[PDB]
Amino acid sequence: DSSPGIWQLDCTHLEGKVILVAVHVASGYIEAEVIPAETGQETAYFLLKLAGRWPVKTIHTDNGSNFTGATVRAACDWAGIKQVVESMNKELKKIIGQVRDQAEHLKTAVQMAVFIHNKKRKGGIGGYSAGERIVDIIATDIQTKELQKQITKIQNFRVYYRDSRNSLWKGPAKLLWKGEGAVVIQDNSDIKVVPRRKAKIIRD
Amino acid sequence: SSPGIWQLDCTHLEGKVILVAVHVASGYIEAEVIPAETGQETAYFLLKLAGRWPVKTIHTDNGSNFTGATVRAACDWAGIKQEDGIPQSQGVVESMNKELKKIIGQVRDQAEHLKTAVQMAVFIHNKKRKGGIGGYSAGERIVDIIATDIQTKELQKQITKIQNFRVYYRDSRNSLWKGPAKLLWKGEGAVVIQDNSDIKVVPRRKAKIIRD
Ligand SMILES: C[C@@H](CCC(=O)NCCC[N+](C)(C)CCCS(=O)(=O)[O-])[C@H]1CC[C@@H]2[C@H]3[C@H](O)C[C@@H]4C[C@H](O)CC[C@]4(C)[C@@H]3C[C@H](O)[C@@]21C
Repeated sequence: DSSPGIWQLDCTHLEGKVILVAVHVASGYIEAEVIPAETGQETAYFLLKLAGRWPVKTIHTDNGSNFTGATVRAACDWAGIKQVVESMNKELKKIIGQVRDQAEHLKTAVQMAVFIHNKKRKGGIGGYSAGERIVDIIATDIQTKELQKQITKIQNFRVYYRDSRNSLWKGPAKLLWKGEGAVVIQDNSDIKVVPRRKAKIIRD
Repeated sequence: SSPGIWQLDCTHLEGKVILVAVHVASGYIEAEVIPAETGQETAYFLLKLAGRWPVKTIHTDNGSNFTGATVRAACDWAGIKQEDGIPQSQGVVESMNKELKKIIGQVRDQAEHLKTAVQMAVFIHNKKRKGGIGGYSAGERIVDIIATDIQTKELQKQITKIQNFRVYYRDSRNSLWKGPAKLLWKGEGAVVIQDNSDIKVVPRRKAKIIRD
């Protein structure tokens, strides 16, 4: 659905062979390989590795049998992988050939071409390289989730509160912050600040 | 550079061998079932490791495999370095080999091959956290470690460079020489220095920057 870890897997052909291609959208970072059988199993293995290395929460597919098949679905279920790559594919070849005369198999040409596109910076004015943007982007996503869990954990404590010794206790609202003699709670759509005395907390 | 150190080791399980790359700093493993234990697969597995991640230094376990010639012939293509051999750093990668094994054995009856179980272990170890709400995982620690660097080095390099220049000053309206402060900025009319917990802006006539 919608999760930062979005990738676009696709099959490209060359050398009477097929290269499974993975591309991290937000990043621009790639990671390809030459898969023997373009079956729904070779693609799936390709995910098991990737998913164990980078955080892959969701992927896209170009209908291909080796994609929509339930052969993949198995892994995607195991790893929790809910289920412009075009522009990159060409770029992949743009480099695979130039190096062709420096390696053995095509596979090596394929990887060397990757290594060249990832480290490949964006000029020189503060521009990073896909290998860097991906790491940055994910590093911040980890930090964002961190604060999220941090907030939901604190929400776990519920509060009842009131006003005068003549008012009524309301709630259970969710605790937001606690300090300086007061409690800050979110009653629903309101962020309220109540005196510690006019409040009662309980672990849910 | 701890953010570029990788230890590579080959282990054998119920049949053949497998390559196991470990990012020392985070614990981030990355094993692959290589057919033979030759420096032909090694140089390759290392070629892919370096394209996806930033590899600077390698720490092999001196087995013919990683000592090959067409192995070190690849590192130069990239930018890998290598260092001397050997209870604190040792098991960092071996206490991983059996850690990978202990895991492979729990998903073996679930995988239809060895690789599938090995990866499943790579995946499991890397996503495995260190608690409930707090402790990080190896897959995370590695992005954090690699990311803080990308956005810290070419800015920490400057500070260090300029602070390697010591300075002596005497605060205006007084003639006792304080120093050595560390230099932060040099202008034609004044200097900015960090003494200890102070950042002082000193005129040029009251400072003496030291050559090296
Ligand atoms: C996610 C939280 C962090 C809250 C936190 O962690 N607070 C202490 C909880 C301690 N405990 C749960 C352990 C108590 C359990 C007691 S029990 O008896 O229930 O066991 C953040 C994000 C939104 C909040 C800030 C507001 O937007 C802005 C506001 C401006 C002020 O000028 C000072 C900061 C203040 C009050 C905010 C406080 C705090 O930064 C909040 C709730």
